[PDB]
Amino acid sequence: FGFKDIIRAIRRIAVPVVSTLFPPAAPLAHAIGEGVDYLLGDEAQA
Repeated sequence: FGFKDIIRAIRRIAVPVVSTLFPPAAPLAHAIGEGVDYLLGDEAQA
């Protein structure tokens, strides 16, 4: 172990950097966080 362990730490410390530096790792979550609502109904629950 060692390198893969440091890489894991980097993968956990760069989580925010990756989401902000990688253009694909951000808007896609949007389609899953809001796209589902858009298809389910943006009227929330009432």
